Amino acid sequence: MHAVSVGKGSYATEFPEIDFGGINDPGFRDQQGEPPATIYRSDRVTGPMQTNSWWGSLAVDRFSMNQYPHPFSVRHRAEGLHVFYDAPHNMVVHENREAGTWHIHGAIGTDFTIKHSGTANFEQAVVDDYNDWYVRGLLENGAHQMAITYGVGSPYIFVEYEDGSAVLDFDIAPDVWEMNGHVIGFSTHDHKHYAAFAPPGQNWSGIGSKTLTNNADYIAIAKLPEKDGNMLAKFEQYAYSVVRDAVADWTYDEATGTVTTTFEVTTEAKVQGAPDGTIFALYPHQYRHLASSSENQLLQNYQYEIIRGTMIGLEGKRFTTELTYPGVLPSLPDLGDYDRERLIGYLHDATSDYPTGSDTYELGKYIGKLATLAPIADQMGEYELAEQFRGELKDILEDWLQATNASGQLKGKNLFYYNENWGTILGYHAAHSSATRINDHHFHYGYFVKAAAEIARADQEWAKSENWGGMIDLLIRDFMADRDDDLFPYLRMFDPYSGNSWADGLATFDAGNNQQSSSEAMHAWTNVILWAEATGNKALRDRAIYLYTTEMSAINEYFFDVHQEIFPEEYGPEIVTINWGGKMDHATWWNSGKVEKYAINWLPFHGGSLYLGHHPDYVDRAYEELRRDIGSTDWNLWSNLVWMYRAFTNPDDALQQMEASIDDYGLFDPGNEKIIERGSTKAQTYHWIHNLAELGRVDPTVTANHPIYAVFNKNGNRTYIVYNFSDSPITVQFSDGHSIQVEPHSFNIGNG
Ligand SMILES: OC[C@H]1O[C@@H](O[C@@H]2[C@@H](O)[C@H](O[C@@H]3[C@@H](O)[C@H](O[C@@H]4[C@@H](O)[C@H](O[C@@H]5[C@@H](O)[C@H](O)O[C@H](CO)[C@H]5O)O[C@H](CO)[C@H]4O)O[C@H](CO)[C@H]3O)O[C@H](CO)[C@H]2O)[C@H](O)[C@@H](O)[C@@H]1O
Ligand SMILES: OC[C@H]1O[C@@H](O[C@@H]2[C@@H](O)[C@H](O[C@@H]3[C@@H](O)[C@H](O[C@@H]4[C@@H](O)[C@H](O[C@@H]5[C@@H](O)[C@H](O)O[C@H](CO)[C@H]5O)O[C@H](CO)[C@H]4O)O[C@H](CO)[C@H]3O)O[C@H](CO)[C@H]2O)[C@H](O)[C@@H](O)[C@@H]1O
Repeated sequence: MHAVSVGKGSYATEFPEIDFGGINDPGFRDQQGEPPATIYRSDRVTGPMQTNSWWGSLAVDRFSMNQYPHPFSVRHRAEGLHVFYDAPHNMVVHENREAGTWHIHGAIGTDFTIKHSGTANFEQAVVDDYNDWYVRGLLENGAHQMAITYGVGSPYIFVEYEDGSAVLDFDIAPDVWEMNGHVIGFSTHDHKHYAAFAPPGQNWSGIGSKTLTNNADYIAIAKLPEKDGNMLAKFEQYAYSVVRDAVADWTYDEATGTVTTTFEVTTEAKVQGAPDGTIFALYPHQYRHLASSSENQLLQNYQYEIIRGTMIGLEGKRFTTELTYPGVLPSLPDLGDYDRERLIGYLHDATSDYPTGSDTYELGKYIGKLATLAPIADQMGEYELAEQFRGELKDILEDWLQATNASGQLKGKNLFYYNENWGTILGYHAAHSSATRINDHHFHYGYFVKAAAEIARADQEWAKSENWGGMIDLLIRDFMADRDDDLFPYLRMFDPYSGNSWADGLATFDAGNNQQSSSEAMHAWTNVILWAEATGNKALRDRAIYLYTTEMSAINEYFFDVHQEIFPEEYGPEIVTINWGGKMDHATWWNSGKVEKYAINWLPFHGGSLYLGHHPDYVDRAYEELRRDIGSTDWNLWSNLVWMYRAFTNPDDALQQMEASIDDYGLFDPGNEKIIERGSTKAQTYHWIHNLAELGRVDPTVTANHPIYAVFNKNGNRTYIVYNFSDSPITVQFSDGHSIQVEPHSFNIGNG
């Protein structure tokens, strides 16, 4: 009737009567709701609706908000599609010293509007089709329709008309510098170079005026890299090849660690003989990892400047990138030079900790904390305490993973519900608009997966599908489904072309979509790798490896700019806290101080956090910048996270800071995160820093032929760590020739 059983658990299929717990706060109450009833999609778009996309505002707003199909910005309006390009004169870098914020952004302008000869009063714009990274938007007014196909990484906008023809409208007359009849090269008054393409024989009119017109029912617009007729000619070759399908297909080669992704379009010809291909604009995270076999397709001098640095052109049907998956661990092992009794004391202190709210996020942070403590308790010989922590995880998960109470009725809180309208699992109590905007399902549910993975590491029976595994697998499907999932859209959170996850379900902002904590995304991917390995689910594991590895490539470019190529020279900080489609901010979604605008991209610390140490010069540069701004090592908040980060390159410094301040205050206090951030513990902090002191630096130059491992290097001496989730012993080969044997359900070293 009102819930569906899944193993021992269930999810609600009717919206529950929420138990507000007597809380009257309207913000809290408004969070316990559902996403919008109205979805702006045509009847060609059926099944679970895609969310968390760069283009999402088209589906939620009657028209759209401003979007960033780089290299363009566009927005839908009743009058037509506005097109813009941020030139250098449009870009700014601003600091608000009092707020401690910085902002890199452009403008919300209009270079021209793509219009329909029959109407400038469209009723709405709907999603009419989409694929892995393009969308087809359909402006509708009865018989008058204008379908616009565009995408991130497409320097084309394809325009198809019904019951009318093409118009390009400008506020100031453009310079048409090349007039080939059906093809024109033009510039805005402020020298932005574009081109427009119609079928042969359909000639452009209005040249020299503010309005360029064409009788064709098909045109394409291109952003040109330069005012160059040879480039115009190249763009003409693919201007009639409209992208209909676009897939990012991947493989993981376990032996080598290589994740290979092939981006492939399928086009429809708008003139006879049009080739099956396009011109792609690649982002830095792509072209820096371009496969050898794709290099011949590069259009070398075809560059575009955007918020994310320089894009480059590449022609054809497909291209391929190659990345290296570095491994993850379930925990750091027991290899530190800590006082073990001191660590035991901290493990017991952590029983005083409790969740600071009833919503999925705060509960998530608490269950991640317990799951992090349990392996450390095992290591220290506090085996009943470890069991206490895992028992508490079981109690919490077995509660949340059941939608019905003892009577068989729906619960009012601590449950999951399937919103059928969009096709998404929502958890109540909700927060951060996880339900009302379909936000942050990776951030929140990643913590539930961590809890499950720690349980599964000790208890395979609990994790079976028919027990509690089916419900965990349902949560994972919500945020990272494979194709043809009957309940959920494909890879909800992830944008395979932009290379990152997008946190906002709706994307109804004029900067496009955003992501703040890239580290909470990486945490989700880590935990699925661990869960899938524990439960023997190779396909799921490999999908999470692809996500972890790809997201890592985007983080190092756009959040960290490890290569010192992307952020403008005048931008002071050494991190971007929030990446948007259209802008970059050193700022947080809540009111914070200096440390948090860095550390929200570090936390939480866990066995998959070692990607943060791959670039020791970056780690040093970022730490030194934050230290400069603070003016000392008196961290304003979350001191433990700064010490843990510092330990990637200078564990002696990290240790002395920790010794000086870690016991400044006593047991868990929600009002005071000066020393210990509320998702962290003293025990975790002390264990982490001492392990890094013994291990040295992360060594990303060595891979292995199994996925659960790490390699460190201290002055040329390597330490190899492997965790084996199997009932059988394994042998692991490392790429430097080293081999080890690992016993069932253990680390090779430091089991403790
Ligand atoms: O130390 C005491 C203080 O601790 C703070 O908790 C921190 C916590 O807020 C932080 O959360 C992260 C979230 O920012 C992030 O979630 C984002 C949403 O918050 C955001 O919502 C916006 C909304 O702010 C705005 O008003 O309206 C928008 C719609 O118009 C709406 O979208 O949306 C983002 C996506 O667009 C979304 O990602 O993600 C995670 C939570 O889901 C968190 O990473 O996390 C910190 C670290 O755990 C916390 O310390 C409290 O907030 C303060 O009140 C306390 O005083
Ligand atoms: O200082 C003490 C108080 O601090 C507060 O925290 C501050 C925090 O709220 C602030 O969050 C920033 C967001 O406000 C910002 O959101 C922007 C959107 O508002 C904007 O929306 C527009 C919409 O206004 C317009 O009508 O329609 C447009 C669509 O057509 C729509 O886009 O969208 C922007 C993106 O397009 C969006 O950025 O987003 C920032 C990140 O980019 C947030 O940082 O941040 C401050 C700095 O960290 C915080 O100080 C607390 O909440 C208070 O309780 C304290 O009293």
